[PDB]
Amino acid sequence: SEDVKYFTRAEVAKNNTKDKNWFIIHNNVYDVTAFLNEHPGGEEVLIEQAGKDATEHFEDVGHSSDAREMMKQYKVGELVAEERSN
Ligand code: HEM
Ligand SMILES: [Mg+2]
Ligand SMILES: [Mg+2]
Repeated sequence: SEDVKYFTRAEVAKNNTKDKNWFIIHNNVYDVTAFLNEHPGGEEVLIEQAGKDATEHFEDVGHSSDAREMMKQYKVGELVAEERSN
């Protein structure tokens, strides 16, 4: 009864512009198209990562507990395991 959708990195890479702004962080896939102007760190750092694995950039910032919880509402799925960063 889990209802997780699994994506490949090629599928994520198709969603690579500000109007379909997806990225991967720690093997979770997020669609932040509706978050761009709500992000305290601005929209450009997020548009720069559209279609990519943004894990290292996200971690370099050291986001807070509240930012980590806020992210969950933008999760749309997870990477297929064979492409995961382990
Ligand atoms: C593309 C990956 C991301 C990058 C590069 C990024 C970058 C940044 C930057 C530069 C700041 C300003 C704070 C600082 O520089 O000290 C920031 C703050 C913040 N970001 Fe992001 N961010 C990313 C993804 C997200 C996501 C998905 C969320 C959640 C919905 C989020 C939520 C926040 C919040 C709430 C803050 C305020 C500080 C904190 O709570 O940690 N960010 N971000
Ligand atoms: Mg910059
Ligand atoms: Mg780009």
